[PDB]
Amino acid sequence: SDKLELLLDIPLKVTVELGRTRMTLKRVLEMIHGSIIELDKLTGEPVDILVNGKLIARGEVVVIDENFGVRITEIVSPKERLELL
Repeated sequence: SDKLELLLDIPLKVTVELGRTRMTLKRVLEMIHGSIIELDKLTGEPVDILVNGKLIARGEVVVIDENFGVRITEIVSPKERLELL
């Protein structure tokens, strides 16, 4: 297709994230330079790789020289990949 081109083809937005947490809005307002917030992911376990807010993989952090990288260690198959968009 001439329009499916446009798509199988757009920059998607991949986010790799450390942890999450909830937080009373009060608490969020009190935070200063230097507060230590504690996430809920354990040191040992792999980090989340979500595309368009929807989680599709998990991996370990690497460093490609200058930048953080990620080596994928578990992925969902190319179906729910699509199904999660």
